[PDB]
Amino acid sequence: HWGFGKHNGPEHWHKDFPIAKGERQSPVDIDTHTAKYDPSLKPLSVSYDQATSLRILNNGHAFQVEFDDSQDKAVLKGGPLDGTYRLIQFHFHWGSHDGQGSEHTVDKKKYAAELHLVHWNTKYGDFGKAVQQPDGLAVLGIFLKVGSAKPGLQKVVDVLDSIKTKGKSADFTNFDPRGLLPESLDYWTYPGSLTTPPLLECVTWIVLKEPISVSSEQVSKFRKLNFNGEGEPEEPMVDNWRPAQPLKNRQIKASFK
Ligand SMILES: [Cl-]
Ligand SMILES: [Zn+2]
Repeated sequence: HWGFGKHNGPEHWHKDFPIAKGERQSPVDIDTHTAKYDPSLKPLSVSYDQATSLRILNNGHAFQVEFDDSQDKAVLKGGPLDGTYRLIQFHFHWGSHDGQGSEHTVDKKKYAAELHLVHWNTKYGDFGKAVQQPDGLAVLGIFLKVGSAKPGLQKVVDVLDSIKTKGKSADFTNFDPRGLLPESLDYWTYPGSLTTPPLLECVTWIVLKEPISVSSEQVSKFRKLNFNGEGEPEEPMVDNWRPAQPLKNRQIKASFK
């Protein structure tokens, strides 16, 4: 029942998901002057060489690329994390125009879109068990801003026409998510939550300081997706981002100065 409409959007989610008003909700605004640089925080370790993509799906609020998470070398570790996290999927959030769309903000600045690479902690055996624990998931977030085209994104954007409506899926093998990473792995990190229902507080967030550049045409293809199923009345898929939530009693740390 939840969505991004006026009557079922993020302001309403707390009615079915009371955790929406909890102590560790995401996304948040990152205040770059108050983020505390921790020089002990280690480098991220992103090993995607063996990442095995499967399919891409329009799920009615976004599109999602799924991975074979039995590949045990397809791993996020290091940085702020204990143990190993397996890549399961990635997806984006975007706006009705270039001037908004990201979920995290930086000094209140909104980016055109935000990529989320979602990984689960192998110590919990599978994703469903993981989301019930405070250290169950690690999500790597990457801002997109408009400029030069990102070559590694092109296979994703070109396939969207074939999954315009809810439920539509397409084989999506041999996609390398390394083509979506910026040069720098400098990041901010904090404990938070899923940003769609069920909004479980099970995520170590790792948000990269450096945005990737994508072309105007590239992000505009995102907005040609539709929330609706085929036959139903066209509802373009835009503004599928949850806004900043109260920081409450948490500290955002930075891996850099
Ligand atoms: Cl394009
Ligand atoms: Zn997300």
